[PDB]
Amino acid sequence: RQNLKSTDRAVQQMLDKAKREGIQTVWDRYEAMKPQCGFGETGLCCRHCLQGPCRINPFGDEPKVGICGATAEVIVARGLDRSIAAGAAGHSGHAKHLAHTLKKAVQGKAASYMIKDRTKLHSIAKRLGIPTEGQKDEDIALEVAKAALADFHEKDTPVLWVTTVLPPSRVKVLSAHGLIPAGIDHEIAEIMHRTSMGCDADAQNLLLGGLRCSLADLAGCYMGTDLADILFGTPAPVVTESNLGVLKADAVNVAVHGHNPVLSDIIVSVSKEMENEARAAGATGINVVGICCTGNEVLMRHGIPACTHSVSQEMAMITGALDAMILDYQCIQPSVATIAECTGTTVITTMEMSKITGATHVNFAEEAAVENAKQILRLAIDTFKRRKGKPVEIPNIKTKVVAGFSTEAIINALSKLNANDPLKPLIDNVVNGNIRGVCLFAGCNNVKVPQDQNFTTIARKLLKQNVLVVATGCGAGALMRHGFMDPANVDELCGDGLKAVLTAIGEANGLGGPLPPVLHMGSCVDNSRAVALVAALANRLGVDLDRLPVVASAAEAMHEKAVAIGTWAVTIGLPTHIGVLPPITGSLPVTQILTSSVKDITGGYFIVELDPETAADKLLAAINERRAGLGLPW
Amino acid sequence: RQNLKSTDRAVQQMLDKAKREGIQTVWDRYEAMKPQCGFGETGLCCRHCLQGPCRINPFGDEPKVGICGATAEVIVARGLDRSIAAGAAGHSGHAKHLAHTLKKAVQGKAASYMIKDRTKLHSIAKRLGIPTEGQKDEDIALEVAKAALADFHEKDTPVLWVTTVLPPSRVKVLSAHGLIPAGIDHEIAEIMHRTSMGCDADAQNLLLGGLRCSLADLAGCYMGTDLADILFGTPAPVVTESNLGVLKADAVNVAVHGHNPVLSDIIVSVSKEMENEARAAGATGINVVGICCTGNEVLMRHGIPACTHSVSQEMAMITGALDAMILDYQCIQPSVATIAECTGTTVITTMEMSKITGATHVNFAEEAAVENAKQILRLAIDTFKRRKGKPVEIPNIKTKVVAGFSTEAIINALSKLNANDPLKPLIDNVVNGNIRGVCLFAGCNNVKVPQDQNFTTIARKLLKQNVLVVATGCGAGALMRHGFMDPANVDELCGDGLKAVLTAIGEANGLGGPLPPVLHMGSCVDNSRAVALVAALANRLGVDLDRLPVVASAAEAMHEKAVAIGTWAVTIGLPTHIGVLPPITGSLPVTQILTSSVKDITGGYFIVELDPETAADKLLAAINERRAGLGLPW
Ligand code: SF4
Ligand code: SF4
Ligand code: F3S
Ligand code: F3S
Ligand code: FES
Ligand code: FES
Ligand SMILES: [Fe+3]
Ligand SMILES: [Fe+3]
Ligand code: NI
Ligand code: NI
Repeated sequence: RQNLKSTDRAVQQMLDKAKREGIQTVWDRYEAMKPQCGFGETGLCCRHCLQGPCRINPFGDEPKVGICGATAEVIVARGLDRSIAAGAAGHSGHAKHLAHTLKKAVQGKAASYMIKDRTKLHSIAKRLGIPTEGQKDEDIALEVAKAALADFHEKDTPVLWVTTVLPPSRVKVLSAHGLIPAGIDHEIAEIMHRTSMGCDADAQNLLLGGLRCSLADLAGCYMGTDLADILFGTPAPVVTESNLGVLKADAVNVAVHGHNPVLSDIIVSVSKEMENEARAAGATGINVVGICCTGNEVLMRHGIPACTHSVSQEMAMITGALDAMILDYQCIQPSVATIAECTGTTVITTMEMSKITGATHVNFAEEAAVENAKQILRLAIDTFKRRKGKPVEIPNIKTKVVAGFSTEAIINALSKLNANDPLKPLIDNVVNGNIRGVCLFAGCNNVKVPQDQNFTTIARKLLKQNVLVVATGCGAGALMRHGFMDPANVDELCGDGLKAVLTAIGEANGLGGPLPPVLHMGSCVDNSRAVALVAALANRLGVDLDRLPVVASAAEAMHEKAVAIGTWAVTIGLPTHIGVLPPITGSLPVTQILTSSVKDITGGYFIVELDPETAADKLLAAINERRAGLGLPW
Repeated sequence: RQNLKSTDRAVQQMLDKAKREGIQTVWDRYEAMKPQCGFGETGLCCRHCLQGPCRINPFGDEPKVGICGATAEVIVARGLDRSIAAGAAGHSGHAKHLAHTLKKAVQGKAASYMIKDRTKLHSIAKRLGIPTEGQKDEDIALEVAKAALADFHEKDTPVLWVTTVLPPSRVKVLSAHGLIPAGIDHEIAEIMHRTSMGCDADAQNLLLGGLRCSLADLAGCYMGTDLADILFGTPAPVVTESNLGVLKADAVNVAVHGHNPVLSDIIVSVSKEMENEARAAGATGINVVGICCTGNEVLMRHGIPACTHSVSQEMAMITGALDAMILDYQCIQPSVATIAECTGTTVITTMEMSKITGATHVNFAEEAAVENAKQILRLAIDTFKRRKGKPVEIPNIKTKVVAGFSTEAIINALSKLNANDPLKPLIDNVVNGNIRGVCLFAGCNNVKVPQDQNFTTIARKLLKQNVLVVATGCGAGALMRHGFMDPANVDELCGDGLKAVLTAIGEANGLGGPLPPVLHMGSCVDNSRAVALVAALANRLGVDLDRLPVVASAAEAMHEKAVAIGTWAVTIGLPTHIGVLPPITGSLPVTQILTSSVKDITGGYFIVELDPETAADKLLAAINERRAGLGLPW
């Protein structure tokens, strides 16, 4: 019954192949884990010192308290805070990598990289207060890179990738509650300190710390998007395809997987240089395809087709046609290294801090990026030769995907309706009800949830109710693989008001047709683009973000990064749905803070709801409450 | 049977009182936790994403692997690395607090603080390369504080509080393995990143990262000692007392508990100013007593008597005579806040990131330290008045404690035997066998181990075999409470060779008697002082630390900080005993790295041994192996 595992037909087909070949998958490893520990599920477990492990029974008799005296409240809040810090750290590593790449590029130390988007460079400099008039671009960029690195530590200003990206009224609310981060890595360390044994032991205090660390995560996301746009170009609308059918038996199929475009962008360019070398090996060329966020990055900037996402990543290998999987860090199931020996795929790690036993490691240095890419791609070509004559099973399943909707691109599209007030047509249509509100789908797939089922079920209900839907990360991946990024599906999916707006925008952009049903805003760091759009709307309207009819949904969340993103969505003022249970239910006081009393602090709040049709109703209620608060019909 | 819980008679007496009063203790909460989870005990549990909790059976059938494919090796190494990062973070917060205090002091923003040890200031400046000739002390100190803060982040130098405190040959070995930290908070964040889902998944790679983060912990320890010595004075030999009998029914009894002398040092000075105000309230005065590291800090610098330590901290309250417990952060059982309502004690938190529900919070700002201290101490005086006429039960049990053996003080003591080559008399007596080697006892008490039993059992065996024993933290606390810091016990405890050396040193220092059986080197950050001594010996001999007959023992370890300290002891080259099981036994490959193959990387290694007489034999074998490698009899 493969539809219980994934709603993606291509994934189902590969699940059948894996089963008859005896190749264990993530779903099999989940089945082998059941029943999962109920202490961990509820958050009522602590291993923060060597007197543990400690646990607390959700109900009944002892144990009721940790050995040191830590209550359920404390234990739950500490575990949650550590997850937020871990998510922030992954974003810290990604953004910091980009900042070092930009610095090296403009210092002449990494000639494969350059300032591709000078307009974005200057507009970031202006946002930060860095002077541009009379300055060389390379010096402006050096100052931007230095400012990015400075936000990792304490200094005489707070984290500018928070305070310069949200409207002053939001910054004021956050400052009044002590929530503005002092430095990105500073906050990560402070979380790890305060949550260590015998430190912070007040749930509200712990959770305020977590909100602040989530803003350090936001800063890392925003910095990552900013720097990748400078280096690799700001996305604009592009047309491509998704799902396993984008693999080609007669090509060298190379997946880029992980997160940082410092790696994947060069793989894309260098692969085009090597087309004749691939052809000498009997291939048609090198077919680069994307998995997870780094796939999203190259999809957004270059139209590289997306192979698959998140929980189903192993299935690309099961086709037998995946010659190489080129990795950097984050969200890579380490099972890929063992599956590769069964499928023939060459799995290649590239980052010193992210190795997998059994995978080939090829260090990738920005200073030698082109040469390191050629070494990697020659391993892929060799692998293609080894499967000469071997049958492959690529499901002939793909969707059309229109993407590339950076905030700059959205504003440009709207400007065709109103050149000097581009946000006004969007606002006008919220007011007249053609657009009920906005929902951002974000985050991962999670083996506990049939793959994509929550994203598609919720998105369908919202689209029929005229909600403008935007998406990032593997939420965008779920939606694209089910046709939600194909404008041919607007009539089927969209309410009449939303269809009218998507059509009016599309026709004014010369498309002869509408924008797609869902706007793909990019990778998970590119949730920052949604922040830029929402902050721009708030500024245009003269209200704070917690008055806008905008919600978020991490409908199938998995990674610590998704916990961090959901927490900063709450902190900036949004009603934020999570469609899997975070480890909080073991403390009613913590649950009540996160789902209710945080409204009084930031105006946002979590909506924890595992049933997707119920979650859609709750999301619509949250949007409609925001509409009523603005005096609008709903 | 209270001797099964603690070997300290005073603690036993208070356990009996707590039992008849119905006051739950840490031992009761431990009993209620049994049997503890065997997945957590072995390290075979992961909660690093929302697909978890995952576990692996140590033996038998499925589950054998985490849902994402993470092996036992990976899961164990990731959990260990996060513990190291958490320990480093606690040390980051402590050192950073001191650096900000020093900066404020010399900028005129915190007049309660000053440069007390100008010699230490100048010798730190010289060690770091900061010019002193022709400079004002306040400017030198500003540069030292700036250098301390700079070591938290990446810059054009590595962490100087690693590279300037170990000999070049050690730094070279560590650099060859990529182990020198780039920045303290940078490494903490990198650990949290690499251990997040879908990142590093190679045990050896993960553990190398952990070794590097442990050096970030060492830098925080060393920075903490350096800055506290500048601000509050370098310790020199002092005589005081320990155990609950240091409480006085007729005084206002105030415990300082937690970690940072920025708080406790001012409590000590201000309490003396308030003696007439305490007397107006009917007390004899304010009797400041120490718990845990901040108690050690004021013991070492001012001879403030130590009340108790670590696992037995609640027992101070059970006397009924503890009027106030003044907290900052780390190692404070949060049970103290509920026990206070039973005992009448006023528990006061002071740090924004370390609150306890039910405790009174009085913010403590360096800028207002004296005034904030008076507010705190007036709460203590009010509490004393409330117990007028109430019987108290203070066990009449105390030991004499000689302490204050900073490395500077040890060198000075030795200089009375050899003025211009002070380390030579120590080396001479190692060579002639009067001193077999050196053992550092460090770390906590742990409820799993009858309190102090491992420290005292191991120390007795080593002292009889002529080992020079030094101690810090609650290891020093255990030893002092059992008489190991009283020179009157030298004849009973020490082998003839060690007694001869302690006597020769003591007589040359005018004592008419020996140094104490164990030298108290201070708080847990002051494990850095032992590093300074051992590095000085290595430099004097022209060999690396992994050739010296020096070992460490975290005999009853508890906190993540103790895991970090033990890991850096290994990383700098020492055989390092741990007397409780860290969560590693679920992976034989990880255990083998930590106990054996790390020898080939750093020359140090863990000795995991829960039986203390066996651990003593293993420690002596390690010392004697080092002696043999130097060509010495043993
Ligand atoms: S910190 Fe407290 S609750 Fe956590 S493992 Fe240690 S004793 Fe148990
Ligand atoms: S990171 Fe892997 S092993 Fe850990 S909880 Fe998630 S799926 Fe399980
Ligand atoms: S890249 Fe990773 S953070 Fe979630 S959105 Fe996709 S599994
Ligand atoms: S102060 Fe804490 S780190 Fe251990 S040595 Fe004492 S319980
Ligand atoms: S008792 Fe299962 S997660 Fe700890
Ligand atoms: S299963 Fe008990 S510590 Fe997780
Ligand atoms: Fe991602
Ligand atoms: Fe301590
Ligand atoms: Ni994501
Ligand atoms: Ni300690």
